[PDB]
Amino acid sequence: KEEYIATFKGSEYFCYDLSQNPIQSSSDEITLSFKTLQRNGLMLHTGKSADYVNLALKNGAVSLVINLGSGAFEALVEPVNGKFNDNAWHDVKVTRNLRQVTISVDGILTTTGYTQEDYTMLGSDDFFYVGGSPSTADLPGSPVSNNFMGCLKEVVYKNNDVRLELSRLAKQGDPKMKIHGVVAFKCENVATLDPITFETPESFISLPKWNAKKTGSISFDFRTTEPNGLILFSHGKPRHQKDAKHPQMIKVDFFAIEMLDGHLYLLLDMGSGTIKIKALQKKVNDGEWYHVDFQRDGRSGTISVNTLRTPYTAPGESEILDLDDELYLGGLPENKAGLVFPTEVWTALLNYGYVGCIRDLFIDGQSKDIRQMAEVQSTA
Repeated sequence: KEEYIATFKGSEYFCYDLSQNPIQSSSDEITLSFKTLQRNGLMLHTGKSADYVNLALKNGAVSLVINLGSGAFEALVEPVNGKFNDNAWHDVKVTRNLRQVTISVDGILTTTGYTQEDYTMLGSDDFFYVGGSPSTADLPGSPVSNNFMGCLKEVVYKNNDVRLELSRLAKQGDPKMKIHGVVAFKCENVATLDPITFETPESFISLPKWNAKKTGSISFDFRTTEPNGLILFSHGKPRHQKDAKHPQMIKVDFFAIEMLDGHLYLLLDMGSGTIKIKALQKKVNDGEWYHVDFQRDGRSGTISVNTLRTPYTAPGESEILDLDDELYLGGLPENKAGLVFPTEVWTALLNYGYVGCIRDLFIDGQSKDIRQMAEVQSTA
């Protein structure tokens, strides 16, 4: 066993079914560690009506609410000097024995209080949500509407009878555990969860050149409601002759991801022909998030959207994507010297620029803070 982690991006949650083995306890413990930059997000919740537990971040404080039917306990713990949404790990330990609740943060202090009136037992037969839920704001005792945005690890709920290793069950899988959204079982950078909006077709960023010619990967999440747009594009040095006078004569190693008429396509040329692939059958301009993953070794690889994956093999005997200079996200520059427009990229031929959100971009498995890039590079 190593530590079990996940990343939550605002629409991600775990759900554990409690119907077959519900909770009737007089003693409880909840432990986990969180890392975040958002002031508000549900960490976990478990009751549906009279009895409930809700642990959340509210205005940078850790907020715990526990009601056993006769009335609630509620408490917020926060440093005198600042907040807990500081992109640092924090451990939270929560214990409950009959009516007495205790919460310790970062093994620093312990706060102890009580639930009201007479009831002594926590009952929940519904769901155990981690990181979010379908409607967080309707959860009883919830002080937040937002789902978690950051990393959670080592989420564990135990009592005298049951121990639910909820992070573990998430990764490894269980008939009673269902997980939803764009979940990676890893924590890289919390800063990168913040989306970037391309508000007009003309807006775009220029990222760094791709690390190697022979292999590469690129992955990212996108959300969009427009039918056409150039999401990603890069090309090499031109291979046609100087006395070439027709755009069909253009020869250049290029890579592109584009949307046309609602459908998402990958386009790639390695020196010997252009291959073009409808990355998924359905239209993806419905405003929902999609995860995009592209893997390439030589002239073969894969392009995944969500969990549909598609293999591809490029023509030719060259195994090298000989990319040059810049890689463009969200559109193209107006006055770039030596910019080449392949004939197959209809998006670039018609100047369709992307409009939508991109989030959490990865090149060669290394996370990239595009926000730093956006602020630092012309906001367009």
